[PDB]
Amino acid sequence: LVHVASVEKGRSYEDFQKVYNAIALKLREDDEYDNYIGYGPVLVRLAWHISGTWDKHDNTGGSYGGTYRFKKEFNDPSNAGLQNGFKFLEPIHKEFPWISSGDLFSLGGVTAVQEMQGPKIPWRCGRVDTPEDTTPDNGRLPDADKDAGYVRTFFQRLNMNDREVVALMGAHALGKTHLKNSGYEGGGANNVFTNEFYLNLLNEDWKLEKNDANNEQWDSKSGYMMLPTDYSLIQDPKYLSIVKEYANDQDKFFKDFSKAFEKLLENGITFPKDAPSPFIFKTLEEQGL
Ligand code: HEM
Ligand SMILES: NC(=O)CCn1cnc2ccccc21
Repeated sequence: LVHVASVEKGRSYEDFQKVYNAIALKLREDDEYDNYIGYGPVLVRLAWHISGTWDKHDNTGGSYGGTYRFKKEFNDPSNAGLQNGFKFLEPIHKEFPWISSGDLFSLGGVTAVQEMQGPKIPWRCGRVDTPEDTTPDNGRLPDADKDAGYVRTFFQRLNMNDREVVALMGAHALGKTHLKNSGYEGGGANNVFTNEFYLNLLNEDWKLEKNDANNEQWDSKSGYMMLPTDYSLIQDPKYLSIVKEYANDQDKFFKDFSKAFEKLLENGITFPKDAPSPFIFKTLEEQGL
């Protein structure tokens, strides 16, 4: 099972920079969403959930096929709330119908990270929409009520190592949980990409509590929260060292996140030797827009 990247016919960097820009301008415009967080965080989560269905063993799932557009995956209980991201992207897809679904979903995540002042994420085009029967079954995305050993094992299926796992989890600086989506009660929320996930883990005074959906989560007096899988990163000694590294080196976190996130978004894709190089999109700010 091979998924070969195929450039949308006649398209080049500039074409995709126009899609980036349309996302980025809508992100700026539609600022009321989720008590003024805006859509950045949910777009990052979308890009991650369309990619995170991948299985290295048989190359099923992953971003390539754009299968989140199909009912089985759109209605996965793990994907509750991501409909908001899909709806945000709908006008963009209508404006630029030449782009594939998987390309759009993943570029939405890239755009959101960069526009939220995160690292540059190189991004490759050529994902090709696949039929409805290629949609992966529900249940391939991770549980939050688990420990470090569960997280480590789970991410082996995505070919991620300890450093890659700890780096990716830093996206949990963004946004918040919503009881109605996931059974977790959200805490202080932000829409700027920083290493604050690691700083909060190490510096806050955490208390284990049971929320109104009966689930355990870690809460701080300052109003922040951590999932049990987040907190696991300071329970396990291997994860803890990495957490400390990123809490103490913003640039290293940025560089490692960028690599991991691009890898996550490209898992399962075979890029021809003469495929275009990855694109690095300019932010609205870099363009003076
Ligand atoms: C063990 C792995 C992970 C678990 C169990 C997990 C679990 C969760 C849960 C339960 C939520 C709350 C959803 C809601 O209530 O709306 C959430 C939100 C979020 N997740 Fe994760 N996640 C994990 C990994 C990741 C990764 C790898 C990324 C991306 C790199 C990511 C990005 C986000 C974002 C940005 C949000 C905020 C969404 C919003 O504000 O709407 N997560 N996650
Ligand atoms: N320290 C925080 O409250 C950052 C927000 N946060 C912590 N864990 C999270 C998991 C998902 C979304 C946001 C999360």
